[PDB]
Amino acid sequence: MPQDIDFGLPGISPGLEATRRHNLGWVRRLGLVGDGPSLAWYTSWDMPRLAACGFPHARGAALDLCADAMAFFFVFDDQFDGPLGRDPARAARVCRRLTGIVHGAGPGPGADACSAAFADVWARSTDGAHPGWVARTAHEWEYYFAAQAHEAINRLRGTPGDMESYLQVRRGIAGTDLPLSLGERAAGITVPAAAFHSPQLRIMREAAIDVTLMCNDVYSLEKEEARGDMDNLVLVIEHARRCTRDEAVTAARGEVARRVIRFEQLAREVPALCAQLGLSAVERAHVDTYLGVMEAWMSGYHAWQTQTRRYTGAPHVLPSTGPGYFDEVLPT
Ligand SMILES: CC[N+](CC)(CC)Cc1ccccc1
Ligand SMILES: [Mg+2]
Ligand SMILES: [Mg+2]
Ligand SMILES: [Mg+2]
Repeated sequence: MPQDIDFGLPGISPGLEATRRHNLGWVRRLGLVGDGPSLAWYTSWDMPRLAACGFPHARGAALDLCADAMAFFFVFDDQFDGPLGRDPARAARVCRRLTGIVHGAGPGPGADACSAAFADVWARSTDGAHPGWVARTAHEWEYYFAAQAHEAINRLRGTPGDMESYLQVRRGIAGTDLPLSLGERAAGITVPAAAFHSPQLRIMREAAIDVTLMCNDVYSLEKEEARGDMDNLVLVIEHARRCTRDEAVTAARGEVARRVIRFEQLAREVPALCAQLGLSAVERAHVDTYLGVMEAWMSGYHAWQTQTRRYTGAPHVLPSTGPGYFDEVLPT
């Protein structure tokens, strides 16, 4: 059981309570969350604590954006736990609508709640951001939206992919590097490109994102398996290795542990790398904060998922015999 699994990872943002108030008003104003069942269900996820634990460097309005972005991810995600997630062409068309917002085509007044919420998050994200950050993060959003239809293809196939194909789909649908781009933005830093593209930081970024989605795969397996989801590390290992469920969970834990070890080995090289690049003291401080942002995403996501009611509650309040939401908020 998830309660008997810990992964071996290493504060919390002071704005948690203020962000809880803002975010509750925001999801209602945008129409992303309604009244009654959806609202109590949304509240039980505790999106503010995810923001405050996953992005502890964020303060004030920056933490508000983190929580609102998380709200969009989770509400949008669940819209595919139903007929949409078994209809790849329809999923691709819906996600093309969202992608158009990324690249400039504003949704306009009266658009659906998911389009309006995304447009608000994206506008707030890019306001005052460095153009290199905007370009990279725009392509990250594109991958996230485009990957959803491939998860639907895999559901229809009914077998897990091999490891390489699992990673290609799962890294996309998990939000790719978007949590780290968000944490960088919310911390108010800009990583110098020379450091960002070092082999060390590129490997570390990929490792941190893998760690969180794999930790999620383990804890979210119960609600996903009954829905015919196929892009879950435990199912991929079990199918590839012809092993028991316990053997597959053990191997999944090992995939997380080796990535944490790699991350921490490379982190020790970062001061020396900054010196070899001749970065300024301010730049080195921003790189140090970027390291903390990655570390806190890994440790803080796990801290959140052990206390949330999303994964223990989903099989009971939204059983697999019906859709995985109370209200359709995404027109298809
Ligand atoms: C990033 C939020 N997400 C993915 C889009 C919403 C369902 C859950 C998640 C969190 C952390 C790792 C992997 C997935
Ligand atoms: Mg998903
Ligand atoms: Mg999901
Ligand atoms: Mg999951």
